[PDB]
Amino acid sequence: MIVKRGDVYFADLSPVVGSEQGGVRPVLVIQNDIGNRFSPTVIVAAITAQIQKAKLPTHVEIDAKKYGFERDSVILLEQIRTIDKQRLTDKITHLDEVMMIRVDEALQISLGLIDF
Amino acid sequence: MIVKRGDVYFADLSPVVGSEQGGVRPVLVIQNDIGNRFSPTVIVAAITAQIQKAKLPTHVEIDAKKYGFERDSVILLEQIRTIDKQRLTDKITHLDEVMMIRVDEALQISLGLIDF
Repeated sequence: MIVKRGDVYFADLSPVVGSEQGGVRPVLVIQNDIGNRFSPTVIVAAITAQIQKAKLPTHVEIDAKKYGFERDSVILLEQIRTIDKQRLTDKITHLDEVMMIRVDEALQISLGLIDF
Repeated sequence: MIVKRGDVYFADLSPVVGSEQGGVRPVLVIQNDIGNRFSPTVIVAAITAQIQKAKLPTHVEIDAKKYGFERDSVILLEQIRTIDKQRLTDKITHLDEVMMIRVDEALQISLGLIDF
């Protein structure tokens, strides 16, 4: 497995503390692709299948049966982790460039790189 | 403690897996300030005092005795974590806007938002 930005893998984010997102779940690779080749770690954003009753600009909705997913899921760009590549177990899919453009904007909002 | 982007706190990032950065160490808050007020989690980058013999564009050098630090340290924008605010124990300092402009660029390189 060569890891690419935009790939979705399963990974176990547990153990966590407090409101950190834990569990085995899809994660989205958001680290640059040079890092993805030379580093033993990747940076991921958590994906959840739980319906969000608060909308936030750090959330990117994946609507079921176009990017992999069996039901509506949400990429949580406020829930980002550097994890060792050994945590990634199965690839799932890869998000296309229109989705990742949405990810890029939620990511910049999350990290204060553009206005909220 | 109201948490602000640019603040440096101590936090325990352990337990970790593989090459994920662990231990009690300074971390830099990089989450936007709206998130910093309404969320129970913040996004941080790890800071290390270990001399880096590889230079990387995801690294931002803090030169001793101008931003807080007792010796030369490096902000690792490839080592970023969403952590519960309960992990933050003591504030240390706050990086000024010239430092954070450097952080912003290393962060965008790390996350593939600009060219490597």
